[PDB]
Amino acid sequence: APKCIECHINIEMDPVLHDVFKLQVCKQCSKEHPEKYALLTKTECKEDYFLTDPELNDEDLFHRLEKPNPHSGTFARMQLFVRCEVEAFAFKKWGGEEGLDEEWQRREEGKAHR
Amino acid sequence: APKCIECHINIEMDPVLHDVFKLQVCKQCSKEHPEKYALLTKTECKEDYFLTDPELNDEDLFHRLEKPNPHSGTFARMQLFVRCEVEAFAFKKWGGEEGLDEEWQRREEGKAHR
DNA sequence: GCTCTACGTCATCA
DNA sequence: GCTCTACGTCATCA
Ligand SMILES: [Zn+2]
Ligand SMILES: [Zn+2]
Repeated sequence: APKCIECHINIEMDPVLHDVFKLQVCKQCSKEHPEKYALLTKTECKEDYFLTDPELNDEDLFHRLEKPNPHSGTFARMQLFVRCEVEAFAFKKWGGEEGLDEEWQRREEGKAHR
Repeated sequence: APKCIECHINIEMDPVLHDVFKLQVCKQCSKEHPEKYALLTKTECKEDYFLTDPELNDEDLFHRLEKPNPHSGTFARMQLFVRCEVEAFAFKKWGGEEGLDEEWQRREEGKAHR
């Protein structure tokens, strides 16, 4: 009777988190902890975490869910990533939340003087 | 008995020009007219004619000969292109020889000031 | 006189 | 709050 790792109560896991992201997390807990379980588009991963296309395109590094592009079925598929994996990678790359914020400040300056 | 299109005499065609570039040209005529038949590396194509990697990577646009990279067999293969095909594409792209030199003149400032 | 592309950005088009 | 890549550069690393 395997239980959700957040609540330890539910036995029915969120189908995407479980099947695509290998996380034994129920839907309710996923909505309760978006800090860990929210899905981010490829574009949002680049904005929020400063990850690059080669990193996000690496099939071996992140699990990901693809959907039809909401703008047209003929455009490139939308790619969804789970915040806990992307963040963990980004913390490693930039040095914790501190390093990430520092990079953000640096980026903000290049924005100001341009 | 088919003849070289430059001399109208030789029947033995240069093996590369014939087999890879589909040009019925003898080796001797090829050295007598480098303006048309000299082989240019991918890097030289970019320097000389300002073609881009997507143009030069298009399997459908240019014939090409590949060789082992002379720096190391483990590096990416050297790619050779025949001057008459690359020049002809470039004259379309930039508008003849004189559009090409205009672009040459233009770029000479971008690195002169920089 | 060798080739690939990320770099740090972004528009555009898809 | 969509994605891919050309931008023209070029330095590295292959
Ligand atoms: Zn739960
Ligand atoms: Zn000849």
